Amino acid sequence: PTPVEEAQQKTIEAITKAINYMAKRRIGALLTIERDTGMGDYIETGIPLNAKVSSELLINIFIPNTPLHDGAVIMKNNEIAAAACYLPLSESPFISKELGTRHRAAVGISEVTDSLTIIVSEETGGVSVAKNGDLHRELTEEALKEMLEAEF
Amino acid sequence: PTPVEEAQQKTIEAITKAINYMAKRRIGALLTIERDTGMGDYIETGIPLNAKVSSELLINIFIPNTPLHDGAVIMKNNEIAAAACYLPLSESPFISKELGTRHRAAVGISEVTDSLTIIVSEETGGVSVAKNGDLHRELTEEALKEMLEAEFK
Ligand SMILES: CC[C@H](N)c1ccccc1O
Ligand SMILES: [Mg+2]
Repeated sequence: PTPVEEAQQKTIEAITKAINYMAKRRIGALLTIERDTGMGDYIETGIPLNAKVSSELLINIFIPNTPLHDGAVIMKNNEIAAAACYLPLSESPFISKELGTRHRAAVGISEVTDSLTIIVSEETGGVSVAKNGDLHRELTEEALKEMLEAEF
Repeated sequence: PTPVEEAQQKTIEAITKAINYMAKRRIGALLTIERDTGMGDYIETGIPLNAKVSSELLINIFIPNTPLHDGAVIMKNNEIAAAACYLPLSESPFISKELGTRHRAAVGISEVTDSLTIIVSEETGGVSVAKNGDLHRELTEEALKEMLEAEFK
């Protein structure tokens, strides 16, 4: 494939490996992938990383009770742009009432951008995605990978 | 001050803040700063980051029982080049006998490069620096700062 396509595939492999690891351990996570709507305003609220993606770095960021774990990681293409970022909280009535701030933040950013946000619940380990104002819950590993591949 | 000087001071402050946090909690850490001797061969053994330095990222890297905490962070050109890197273990018979692998790795890289390596002991939280084959132990915060400033001058 082209180098761009191979890089995308490595980035998807890194994300899915990290999400699977965190889901199994009930490590809460909030990971927004910038698409065509620029997210600079939100990136600038966090700690700048501009780091190459790896499953290892993604996992290390979200370990509970650490400086970087609260708030969103925002990725730009094949880089982790920043961690511990603010995202706006959705007021949508279609967010399950038991869900906390990570899911509301994910839906919130999905209402004002075309980004794709992945959430791992610290309560259940369930994996969800927010896109275009909708939250899709309880994703299998296969469904998440397919969503990421389709998102390119 | 110049942009480069302000950048160097910001990086020193980020390092010292992270080392203080880890020393207080007795979190083992191993952080090598590349100088004139290139360390690409050791950087290539770790996980690539090429990340901006922050105290927060340094702390998150070394949290125990995590993917990135085992091995050395190597800094180059004011960035974190890679984490979980291999460094060669010193065979020097003159390292304190109570010290283990992190300290021997720091002394080892210091024997074959002009780099400066910071170690935090997981046993005591003591802070030490390896340079030129020697280990400087039980450093105060002021002593570590002076070494970092002397190195970057
Ligand atoms: C308890 C931390 C300790 N005072 C320390 C912290 C950072 C650097 C050196 C050093 O001796
Ligand atoms: Mg369902």
